[PDB]
Amino acid sequence: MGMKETVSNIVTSQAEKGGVKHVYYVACGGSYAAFYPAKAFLEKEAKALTVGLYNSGEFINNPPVALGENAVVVVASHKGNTPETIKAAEIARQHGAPVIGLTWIMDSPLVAHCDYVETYTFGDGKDIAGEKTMKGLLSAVELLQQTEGYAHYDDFQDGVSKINRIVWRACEQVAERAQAFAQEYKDDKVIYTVASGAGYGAAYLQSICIFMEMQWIHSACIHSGEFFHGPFEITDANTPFFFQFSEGNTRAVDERALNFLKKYGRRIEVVDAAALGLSTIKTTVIDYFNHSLFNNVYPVYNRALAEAREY
Amino acid sequence: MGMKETVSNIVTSQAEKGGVKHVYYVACGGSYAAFYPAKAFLEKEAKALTVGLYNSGEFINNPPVALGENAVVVVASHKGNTPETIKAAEIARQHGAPVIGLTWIMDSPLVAHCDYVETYTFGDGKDIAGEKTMKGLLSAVELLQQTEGYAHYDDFQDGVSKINRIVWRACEQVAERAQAFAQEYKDDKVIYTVASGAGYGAAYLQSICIFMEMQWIHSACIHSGEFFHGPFEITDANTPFFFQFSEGNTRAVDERALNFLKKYGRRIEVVDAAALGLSTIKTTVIDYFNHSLFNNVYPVYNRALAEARKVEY
Repeated sequence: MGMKETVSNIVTSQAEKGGVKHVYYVACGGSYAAFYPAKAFLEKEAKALTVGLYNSGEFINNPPVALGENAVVVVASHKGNTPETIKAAEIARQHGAPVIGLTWIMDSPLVAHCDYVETYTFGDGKDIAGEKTMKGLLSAVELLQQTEGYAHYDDFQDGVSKINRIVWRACEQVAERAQAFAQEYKDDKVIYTVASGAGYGAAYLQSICIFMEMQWIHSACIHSGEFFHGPFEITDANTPFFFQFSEGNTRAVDERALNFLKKYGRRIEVVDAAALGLSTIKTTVIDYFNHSLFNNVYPVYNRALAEAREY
Repeated sequence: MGMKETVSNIVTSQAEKGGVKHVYYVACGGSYAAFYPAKAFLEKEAKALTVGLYNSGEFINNPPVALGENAVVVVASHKGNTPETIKAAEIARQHGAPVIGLTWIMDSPLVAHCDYVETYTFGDGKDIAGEKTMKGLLSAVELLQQTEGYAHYDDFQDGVSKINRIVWRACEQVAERAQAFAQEYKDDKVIYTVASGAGYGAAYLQSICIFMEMQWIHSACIHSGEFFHGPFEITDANTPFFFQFSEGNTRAVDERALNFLKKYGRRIEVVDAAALGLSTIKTTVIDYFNHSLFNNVYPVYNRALAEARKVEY
């Protein structure tokens, strides 16, 4: 089970040193946003663990004073060659913090600077239960479970047992809509994304994908809660919105934003976790599966778009 | 004095419950971004306080399990009427968490929902030492000092004593460059901002200001570090960059991004904390004063852009 033995080993080694009190997720690029679910998890669920999510550049230049024997550092680099991330592992080990590295390349330079190395599923026919985002999440779940206890551990593991099926079925479900979407937006140059909660990172990554396709302007990834507290992104540019409608504790925040956008007759492509079958996961843990769903369904849309025209 | 006393009272009141262990900053709009320095401060400096920064809507819909008698919740709403932020204070109090509210309007509805209230300076000619961003930072400084102790307390108070004169001087120093910036970019409907570190929220707010002026597309506020690990924002749009060059521990991260934008001849307006005299504040605390510098200098550039051509504080 992802991360369970690794975490066991760390909890054992650090007991003598006062135990694990601080968790740091450190990466760049796609690997940074892929750790947002783990951050959201520990913020919501923990009482005696701190969590920090850091860009590798910022961590190595300005490391927290809590970095030391009561910290664990989880670094991610897909190819295992990102220099700032490697330096982050080194600095952590120099401070006495056990390092877990997440990489797809098991003989990469990063591996020499980690205490533990974990890999994940990637590419063709990837099993979502073992993907990089889910291993990040499982590090947080196991760290909580093995230090303070986690009341919804079994429900979480239930979710892991269901998510691959949910995702691949959703990919088929949206295939046709994706073709239509592609025809409607093929001549747009800018598209905003919108999201909230533990899946927000997947909306950020989708903003990058849109920019990689259109190559015009990197536009905002808008937090659903922020529309009523700033200037509305409604101008004569007529920018459309790719709207991530979550399941779980922030669904109501999303629903309020969506209703607003509809009242102004905006062009909106909605991807809705409730319509794509996520709701079989228990409501105690479903927030944490939004990222894995959307991050794995958007490619169907992105591929259709492309045809119509650091992980 | 006020924030110090407010925090003393909370430490007295919560001692019997095990004391304060968790700090939450909760707000919307500009008040969310102005709390970024306080979040950065506790992440850098604390060993036994958690800190969480939340949008008010997210907080009231998904409050943390640690919200309880060992938590302090700091809320901010300039006009004291933001409904989600009011509900956040209310939810905090129901869980037994002391609430400190920051508002300019001392009889706003927020006030009735807080345990303690701190006001601040605001408007033309204000004393920067007492502005809302600074009161948010002092809440974190005092919470740390009065729980675990803070090794750079005196350096921090020294920086508070300097920040007003630095900003006033800087506002004058940039007057000329602001005029030429306005002329160079009056027809550019999209401009990226770039930043890192504890001042990042001031760059985000500057992104909002640019969009408010140009009203075309709300563009990315790019992190100086992430800049090298994504697709570079360099297209046939030829979008310029408004670059926040921080003082302190992330300056090297900014310098790397700047050197790269230069060595590709992009259009860049550089606003440099070190050129604007921030560095009389000690290296131990200077990170935390970037926001107050940039957030109070940018209006000069914005007023010039405006003359050459809603929002929650």
